[PDB]
Amino acid sequence: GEAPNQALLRILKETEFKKIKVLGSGAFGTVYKGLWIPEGEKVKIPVAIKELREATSPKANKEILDEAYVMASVDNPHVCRLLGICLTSTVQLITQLMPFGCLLDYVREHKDNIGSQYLLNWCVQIAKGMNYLEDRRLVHRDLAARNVLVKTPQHVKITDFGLAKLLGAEEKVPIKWMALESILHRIYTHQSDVWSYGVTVWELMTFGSKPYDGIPASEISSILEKGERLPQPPICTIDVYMIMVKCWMIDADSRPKFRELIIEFSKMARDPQRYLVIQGDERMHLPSPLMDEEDMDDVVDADEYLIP
Ligand SMILES: */C=C\C(=O)Nc1ccc2ncnc(Nc3cccc(Br)c3)c2c1
Repeated sequence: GEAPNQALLRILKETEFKKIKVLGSGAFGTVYKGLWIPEGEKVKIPVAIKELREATSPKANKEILDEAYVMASVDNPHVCRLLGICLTSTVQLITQLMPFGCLLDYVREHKDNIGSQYLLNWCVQIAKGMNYLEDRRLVHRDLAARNVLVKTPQHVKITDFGLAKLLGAEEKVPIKWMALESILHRIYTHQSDVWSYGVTVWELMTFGSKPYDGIPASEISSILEKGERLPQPPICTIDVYMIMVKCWMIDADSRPKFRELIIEFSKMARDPQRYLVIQGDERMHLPSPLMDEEDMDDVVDADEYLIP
């Protein structure tokens, strides 16, 4: 808002990233897994390297550098921070590797081993991450499942600050995750993130279905105006769905608050089988920390790699 933002933006040398492999791409960008050895430290940090696609048309470097600016400003266990950037031809953004990828791809992949505890915790974790953003007064503007990453099955962080901005501040478009006032009057606010949260939750609750599958984005705003919302997912009690529905209220101040959402989901997560009904959800076991590659006795996660 008006407090000096004294985040350190750290510059990293091409020579500090041993090993490299492609992890994802889509002309929207390219993301690589790799290793980073801070020079003069005996630590090997597993990182992802993002090198936005658009050749170099400065119009790009402008859109990647804003991202880093945001990603360098956050510090919370449920938000991904920027580790540093590397300058070379185009700009590379470097951050902690989330070894299990996007939460969206994860639910799709594990739709049969995902327990109620896991889903509801994720909801608590995301709300936490998002409430943090709200405190730093950031409006994420693109909260979705595709934009939550998995460090371990029990720890998610929010990412992708391409479109993030300050509440008040002036300035693809994902329609199916957008609040009504955001499709009509391009009003964005913490409360519109709430709506998208609602949608993210619906994605998890449906193990990664596509919102309004049939419908094309061109006539979403029309539908929502009529009062139609996403259906209630099969595993969802009315209690859980009712919270989803509350996020999708025309009157934005009537919508829950990430701080409220943390509490409500937190409550539920003490009795997960009472709020989510999942076929044979009991001894639902999930993998855990991390392995691979040659020498790795010096491997340190980003979360333990701190610098003054
Ligand atoms: C599901 C696609 C995806 O996002 N994969 C993925 C896996 C791990 C990972 N780790 C760290 N960062 C990202 N994405 C990312 C987004 C913005 C900036 C940066 Br440096 C990285 C991923 C993505």
